[PDB]
Amino acid sequence: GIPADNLQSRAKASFDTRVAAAELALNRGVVPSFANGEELLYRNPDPDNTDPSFIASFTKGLPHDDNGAIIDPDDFLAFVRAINSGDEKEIADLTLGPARDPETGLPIWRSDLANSLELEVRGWENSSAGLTFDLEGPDAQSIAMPPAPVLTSPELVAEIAELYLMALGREIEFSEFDSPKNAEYIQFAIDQLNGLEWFNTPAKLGDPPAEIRRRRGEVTVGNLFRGILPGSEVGPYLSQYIIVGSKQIGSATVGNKTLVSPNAADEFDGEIAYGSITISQRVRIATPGRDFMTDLKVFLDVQDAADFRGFESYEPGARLIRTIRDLATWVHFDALYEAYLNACLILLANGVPFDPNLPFQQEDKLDNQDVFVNFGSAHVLSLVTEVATRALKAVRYQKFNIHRRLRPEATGGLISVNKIAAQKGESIFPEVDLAVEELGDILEKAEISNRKQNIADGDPDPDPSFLLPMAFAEGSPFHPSYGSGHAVVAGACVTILKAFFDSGIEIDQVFEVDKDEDKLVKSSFKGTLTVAGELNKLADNIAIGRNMAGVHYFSDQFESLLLGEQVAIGILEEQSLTYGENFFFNLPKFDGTTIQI
Amino acid sequence: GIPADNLQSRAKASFDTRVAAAELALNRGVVPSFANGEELLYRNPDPDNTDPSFIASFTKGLPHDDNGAIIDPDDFLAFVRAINSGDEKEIADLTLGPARDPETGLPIWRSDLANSLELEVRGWENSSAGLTFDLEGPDAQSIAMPPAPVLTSPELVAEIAELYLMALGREIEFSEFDSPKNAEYIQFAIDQLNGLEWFNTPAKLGDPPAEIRRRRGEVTVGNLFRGILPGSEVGPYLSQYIIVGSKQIGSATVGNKTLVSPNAADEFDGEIAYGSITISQRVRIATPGRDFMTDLKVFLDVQDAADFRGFESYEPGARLIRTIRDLATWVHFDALYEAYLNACLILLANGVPFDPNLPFQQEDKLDNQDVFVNFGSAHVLSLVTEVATRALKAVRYQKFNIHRRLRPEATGGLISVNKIAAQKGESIFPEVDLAVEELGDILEKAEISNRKQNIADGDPDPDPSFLLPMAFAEGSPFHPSYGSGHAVVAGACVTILKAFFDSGIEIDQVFEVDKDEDKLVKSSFKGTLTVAGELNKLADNIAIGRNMAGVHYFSDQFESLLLGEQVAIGILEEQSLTYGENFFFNLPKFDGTTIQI
Amino acid sequence: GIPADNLQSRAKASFDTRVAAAELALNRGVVPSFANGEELLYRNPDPDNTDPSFIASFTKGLPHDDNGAIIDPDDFLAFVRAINSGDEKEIADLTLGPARDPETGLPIWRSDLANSLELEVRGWENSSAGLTFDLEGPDAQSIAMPPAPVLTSPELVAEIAELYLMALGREIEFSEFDSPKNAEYIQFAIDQLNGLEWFNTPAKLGDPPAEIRRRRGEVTVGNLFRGILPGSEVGPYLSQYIIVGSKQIGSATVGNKTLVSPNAADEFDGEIAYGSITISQRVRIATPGRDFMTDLKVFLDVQDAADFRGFESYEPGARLIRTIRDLATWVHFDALYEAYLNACLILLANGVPFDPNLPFQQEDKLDNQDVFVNFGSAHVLSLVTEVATRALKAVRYQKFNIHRRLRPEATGGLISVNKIAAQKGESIFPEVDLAVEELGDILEKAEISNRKQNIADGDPDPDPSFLLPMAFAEGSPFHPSYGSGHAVVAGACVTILKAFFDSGIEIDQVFEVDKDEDKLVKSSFKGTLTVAGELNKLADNIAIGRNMAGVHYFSDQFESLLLGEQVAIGILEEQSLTYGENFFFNLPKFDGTTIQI
Amino acid sequence: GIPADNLQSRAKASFDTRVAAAELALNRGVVPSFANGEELLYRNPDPDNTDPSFIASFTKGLPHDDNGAIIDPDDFLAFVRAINSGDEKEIADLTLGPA
Amino acid sequence: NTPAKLGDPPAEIRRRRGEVTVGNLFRGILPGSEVGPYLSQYIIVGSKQI
Ligand code: VO4
Ligand code: VO4
Ligand code: VO4
Ligand SMILES: [Br-]
Ligand SMILES: [Br-]
Ligand SMILES: [Br-]
Ligand SMILES: [Br-]
Ligand SMILES: [Br-]
Ligand SMILES: [Br-]
Ligand SMILES: [Br-]
Ligand SMILES: [Br-]
Ligand SMILES: [Br-]
Ligand SMILES: [Br-]
Ligand SMILES: [Ca+2]
Ligand SMILES: [Ca+2]
Ligand SMILES: [Ca+2]
Ligand code: NA
Ligand code: NA
Ligand code: NA
Ligand code: NA
Ligand code: NA
Ligand code: NA
Ligand code: NA
Ligand code: NA
Ligand code: NA
Ligand code: NA
Ligand code: NA
Ligand code: NA
Ligand code: NA
Repeated sequence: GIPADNLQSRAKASFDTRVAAAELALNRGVVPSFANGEELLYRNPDPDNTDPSFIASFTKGLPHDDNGAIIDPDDFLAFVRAINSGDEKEIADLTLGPARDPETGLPIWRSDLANSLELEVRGWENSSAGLTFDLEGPDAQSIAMPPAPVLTSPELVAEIAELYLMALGREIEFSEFDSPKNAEYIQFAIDQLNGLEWFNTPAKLGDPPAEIRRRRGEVTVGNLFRGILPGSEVGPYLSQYIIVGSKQIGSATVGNKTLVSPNAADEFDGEIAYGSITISQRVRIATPGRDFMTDLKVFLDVQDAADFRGFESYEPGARLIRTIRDLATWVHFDALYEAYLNACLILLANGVPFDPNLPFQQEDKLDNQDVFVNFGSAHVLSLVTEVATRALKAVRYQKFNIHRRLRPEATGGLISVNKIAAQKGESIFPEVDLAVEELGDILEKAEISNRKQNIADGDPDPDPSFLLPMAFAEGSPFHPSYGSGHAVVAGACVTILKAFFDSGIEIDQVFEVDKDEDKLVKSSFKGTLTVAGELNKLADNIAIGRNMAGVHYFSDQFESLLLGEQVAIGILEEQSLTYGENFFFNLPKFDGTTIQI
Repeated sequence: GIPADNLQSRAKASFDTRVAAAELALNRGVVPSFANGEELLYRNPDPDNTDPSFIASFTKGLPHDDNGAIIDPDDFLAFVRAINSGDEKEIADLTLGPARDPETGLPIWRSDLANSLELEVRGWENSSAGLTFDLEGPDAQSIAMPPAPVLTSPELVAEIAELYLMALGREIEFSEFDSPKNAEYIQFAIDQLNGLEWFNTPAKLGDPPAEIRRRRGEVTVGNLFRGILPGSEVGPYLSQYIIVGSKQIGSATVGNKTLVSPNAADEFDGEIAYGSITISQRVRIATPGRDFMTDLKVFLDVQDAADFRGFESYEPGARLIRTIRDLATWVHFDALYEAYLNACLILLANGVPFDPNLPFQQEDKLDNQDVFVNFGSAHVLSLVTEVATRALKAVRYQKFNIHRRLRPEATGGLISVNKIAAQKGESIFPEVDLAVEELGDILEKAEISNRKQNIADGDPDPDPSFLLPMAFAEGSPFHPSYGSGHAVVAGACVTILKAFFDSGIEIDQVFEVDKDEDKLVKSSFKGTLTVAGELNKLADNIAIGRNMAGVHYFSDQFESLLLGEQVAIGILEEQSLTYGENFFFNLPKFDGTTIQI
Repeated sequence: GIPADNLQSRAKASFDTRVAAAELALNRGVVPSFANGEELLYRNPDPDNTDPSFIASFTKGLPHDDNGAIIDPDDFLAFVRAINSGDEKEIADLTLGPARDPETGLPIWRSDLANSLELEVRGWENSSAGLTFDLEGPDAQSIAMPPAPVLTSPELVAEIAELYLMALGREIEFSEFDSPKNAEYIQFAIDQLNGLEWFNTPAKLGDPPAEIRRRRGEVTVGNLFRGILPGSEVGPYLSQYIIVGSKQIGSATVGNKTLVSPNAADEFDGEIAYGSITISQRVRIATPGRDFMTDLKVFLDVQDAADFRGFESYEPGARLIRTIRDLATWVHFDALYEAYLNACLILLANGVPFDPNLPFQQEDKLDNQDVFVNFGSAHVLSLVTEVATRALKAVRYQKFNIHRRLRPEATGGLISVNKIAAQKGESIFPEVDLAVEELGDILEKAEISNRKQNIADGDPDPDPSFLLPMAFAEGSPFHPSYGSGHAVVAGACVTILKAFFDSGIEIDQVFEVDKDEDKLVKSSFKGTLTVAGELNKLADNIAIGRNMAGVHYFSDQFESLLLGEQVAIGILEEQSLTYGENFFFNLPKFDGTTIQI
Repeated sequence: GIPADNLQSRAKASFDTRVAAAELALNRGVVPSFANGEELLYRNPDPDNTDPSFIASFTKGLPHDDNGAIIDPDDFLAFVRAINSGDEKEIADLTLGPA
Repeated sequence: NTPAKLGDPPAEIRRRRGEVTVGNLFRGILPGSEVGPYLSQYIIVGSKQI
């Protein structure tokens, strides 16, 4: 008899498809996640106390002493227990915030500002979302981020130096990075970083492969404050997709005729055609020169859960992203998939082709088939957005269940307290001795910046402060540093977009924000940019925007991007079981190689 | 790796296909069947006897008293037990027939006629066929008919009135329903039925949905004695397929040439070309005006299993169906699939196209493929016949295991005994008081009809009798009333034919039986009939033929048609797993909607 | 504890029953089918062409050269590919018919007749039905027919000789086989066949068992043109069931009284009581002496798909089968199950008992149970018809997927072309040299017959032609020779009927068609015929009728009968799982042994 | 012993969760979809043509006559076949647009 | 201008509309569509700003 397959009911076929996808996911296997060892390494400095200090762990929300170290190790250990169980009652039992006034029930803050505002506490944002399963893609716990840099490492010294330089450079305009008027500061930044071992010495044989992949070399104006995804290094700092508008309704080719939108100019003034309405690329303008958490009392209140959310001031209006601070503002409030949805909408409006390896992408006279639900606009619009929550579950596992890395503000706190004590001949947080020594010149500038801010804030004679100035009043979100929500979602979303579109398409016109006016101008860039390159750049823009705000380190971002790529790939692989057509997505990965899914 | 399926051996693929079909059938779920409550409602009228009477249940074959009520309730309860077990020995233990003569062993009958014939008993026909499984289609027990009308209901009153009117109208010619010569009787029938609540009052919100679907309105000459399937109501009473012949061998189109059969006229004289031989549409002629079971003793003997089968007389010859009695004769002896096989053969000979959604139905120059074994004549010829036994198992379950509804003759027996007693001021079977009151005028006519028959049968001065005259000497088959074998098979078979053919095809010429001669004449009908419509009409013709014989009620037939439709649909659904081709059947269902299988 | 079984839900019991039946079918195992090796044996005779010629394979529809060999081997190889895949688009891509006129799109035929008719092509009838699964019975591919006779074999020589003799004997009346007026021709036929090795020499030890079973011996008037099923050899040529009518409505035994139908005579004039209507055994009369495809151009057009269906002429009226040609006509247009349904109806009307090993077959006073749905008339009427499609799937596999044997007309084509060429000293189709030499006398007669037909057809000076005259204008159906649709269905259907009835019942009166008038007469046969014997004879009648038309060989028929028997047996075996009763069918098989199922 | 549940690996728990969701969806059962009957109801108005007209069916893209009725019913029937198979080559074989 | 009747398809009964008014002209029948202005707030209003 002739070998054959058999049919079954549709319902059973659907069930079997779902089981086959689950089986595929299971058959990938799992890898462990390894932390860097700091959590139980660092011990209480008191000679009659053997307890861990937890100074390099995220402890935002647990009560801290005047040095910024948690008061009671049990507070953190219970937090860890609650992280791994996810039980809501157990979460509700944790210690959050400082001691409360028995008469009013309100937290008693250190700072006059916090007490005058009568601030309440804010809580951890989904501390157990790393336990949540998902109907599609790799399970949150099945993949790993590598150990975070330790406080004593050249990598961390380089990272924190860079964050201070970004903070002090917040009023610099992207289009003026190489302007003579900025040369003193820009060259200072370049020279400072080039003076650090991470940047001026290569990795050595036997170093962790993850370190080798992410380690940076000579700093230049051309790479200053940039990411390392392929494409980020070519042409202007900001991705085309975060400044340009799109082709507008009324511009179209109809047979042999070209119609021109009466609104065509809007493309070149940052208006994205969003269906039949518009998205403006112009960002709200946070008060220039105003930073936060530059006073130790306010800083400690924030570390103790003081809810400063909503405290920023703004100038009227909006403008195409101009300064480093503007990029920080952008990423303060974006929906996490916002940049990539917006890029997708520009690509669609501009008529950038889908992946030619999808079905039905030929002229309809040849294939008798146009695309929409599958392999078309509606498909990619759902797919780019749906991956975000799956990527976030995975990064939550890394953030809370694995690494619990302290946020940059916390590192800056240790540095400040250390430096102040050393000036009096005392050693506090020797763990950051190297950063304090290496960042001397930068910290001198930060001190001056902080005094100015402290005086502006109404303290006529402020204590010296070397804190990392925050772009946001509340500093970081209420979750650990490593990895990043923004960067994991960036990784997943741009992965989908490169997969779905013909990512090799070359962009015709390249723009930048004008040096003098709030408008786009032709870039002086002479090469060719591609969709793939500018999507990678967009991911790096959003990710580094968090660093420029003071809330993530370089390694948080890069490693998160890689994690999000894995999530999106796995979703595509499992979904491929569901289609009858013969096709694949061509995906250029972050590592420079291509996978067909 | 690229997702894939794998091959297996032919044998395993066949096995898996069969399992998948069984799985599909299992996954349909099952529904319960609900009886109307009469079985244990009606009690023995004797004040010292609390037993059920079972007067509204089928008890044909169990010994009855002089009123037609069973003598011993244990007889019926044992019958029920035997129905549910199917054990042959247990069946053989039941009580069947009246007491026997110890000298001859023969049953002792009430009637001189039965004793003179020395009749023996007949037994129940497959009382446990409702337990039989099947290799294809829905299991007999998986589907349901709704509760039957109760004796006290307006519906039952209407039903039994209609049956008496059919009995008294047996010598009326279909083609003369609206002839002035028949106006007195026809108007009597119309007026009587229009005087009944079922017909003259609509269903009300909250009535059972099944009642709402089958309830009839104003009776007219145009709908008198018709069914309600879509198509039955348009044009002449009898389906084309039970009177017309077909195209004959020798009539064909060969390229550009038309050849004409030397036997072409046979088409218009009721000859179906049956391969290279013929089927004659002409029915045998039962003696006009001769009815049966109009004497209470003969009636009770039949109730007590007296085997009167074969006792009818006939005139010589045969004729195209002319009278109501002729349709009764037709359905006395037909193979249950006979009408539909015959219709199928007419459709095939006349070249009516198969469903255009089947494969290979195009001219062969386009598809290189003609049809026969699959999607062609041999296919439909097996499929239309094979569904009959599967449908019959299902209706057996309803008949014997669920509802056990008394046959119309039994209802007429209660009515007659009641009315005779009431004339003497006594109350017997008050359960049918409403029917007796409502049917007064009809019963007056039946009394006169019965006296004439009783005299003809050799009783010079017969007792008054109000029994429902039977077309058949033995009355009903030896099984309960609800549902009907004929009607369930009708439902299943016409379902197959509408599915398999292009049922939307419009019929070119419409015929009727001539008013004066045994011949076809062109119908005066002005509209358009369709294949689907005339197949539905055929099903209603066969089903109502049983009612005209006196053996089923309207509700038995309609509900059975629906049950048979479900059986045929399920068979098609399970069979669809077996083909490699890309196709479906388009099936217009009885409810006016279409399913693609 | 006492060992026990348990109940489950009805629905699960139904499912398990179906799975158990599938398991039973799977556990039978499978056997391979072996072809005779001709397909790649015979090669193109051109010395510069090594390709197979495919001359012994069915290639009807593929374009042929002037000798009747296909023009392009790729045409046949693609046909084979399409056979095994069943893909409708692939089927639509095949080459069918000769080159077409670019102006009209019509095929360009060789013959004036075909061009004058403007014939189109006809396509293959379900070339992939051998891939179709079934819900019941053995899978189409699980069983086998043995290799067909090869062109060079004594068996094939005997087979083709017999077919020519039947063609030349088409006007001989069955009742006059032994009449002195027919003696010259009849003795010629007997002597010719007795001169052939197949008939005059026994099989030898080591010959294939299938050959030994089907090999025939001495030809006599008593076995001339008969089949070899047990029963075919006893009494008159034609089965009682293809000439007699049945008992008629109105003839019945009612208690101690015998009633006689006023239509009783119809039984003895070929009227089958078909419910309350009738089937006439009288067949349409194809023009005596008119054969087809006797001209090489017309023959080649038919081989190239010219659709001559419907081209025959007939005399007015109908008659009980009289001549060999009448049996050919019978089987031209019968529904494949028609003969056996008709026999079943005769058996039922005549009151022939069902198998006594079925339940409930006793008088009802003993068993309290009559039969209808199961073990009765409705049961057998569905079962005999349902087996036909299952048997046809199996024979399609053998026809198309396995053996692809050329039809007899094609063999006659090779013989004619060979003989014509040899007369000019050339060798064409040496493969049929033996047939040409052995059939010399027969071919001389065929030549004369063909010239007469060619002149009648309007060719005043026809080329010599030794083609096998066809009874049908289109010759064979559009599918290979081995096996036969008619014969496989015959095998399956008579198997069911012998199983279901008491096949040992002896028939009381034996009839034949009168020598002078169109009526039945008492046979002079002195022995006893049985139901089983006359059912076997009926199967052989239908099968050999195809051979008498010129469309099958002896071995096609016999082997098909055996295949159909296997299908029906397997259906009965699987269905036996579905009943609760204690019974079996007693089945006398074709090999003379009995199986109880 | 006290009745208990057991743990398994995270990976197996994820797999089992996904299967349980598929099982839930399967256990909902399915229902058929019924069309209104127009597709084969309406016939070609020409007295020598018994074909369906398909006038109440979506036929946008198939060639239409001057009245807006499709020219060739086979165009629509092939479209239906392609709809139910999804085969790209089969789709590419359909008739789209006028001559 | 005529209501559905007993025995009509349930789907018809659910979606069948009655008397047309300026207040329901060209509106849908989802609960809430019938109250207040034609257009949903969410297709004309802006939101609270940063
Ligand atoms: O949303 V973030 O993890 O980039 O703080
Ligand atoms: O064959 V019936 O159940 O219509 O009495
Ligand atoms: O229907 V046949 O295979 O006897 O040509
Ligand atoms: Br399903
Ligand atoms: Br987040
Ligand atoms: Br990968
Ligand atoms: Br196999
Ligand atoms: Br029945
Ligand atoms: Br349905
Ligand atoms: Br159940
Ligand atoms: Br066949
Ligand atoms: Br066997
Ligand atoms: Br695990
Ligand atoms: Ca396209
Ligand atoms: Ca065709
Ligand atoms: Ca019996
Ligand atoms: Na210590
Ligand atoms: Na301001
Ligand atoms: Na791509
Ligand atoms: Na500027
Ligand atoms: Na009582
Ligand atoms: Na056909
Ligand atoms: Na249909
Ligand atoms: Na008349
Ligand atoms: Na050669
Ligand atoms: Na003639
Ligand atoms: Na038998
Ligand atoms: Na004669
Ligand atoms: Na028409």
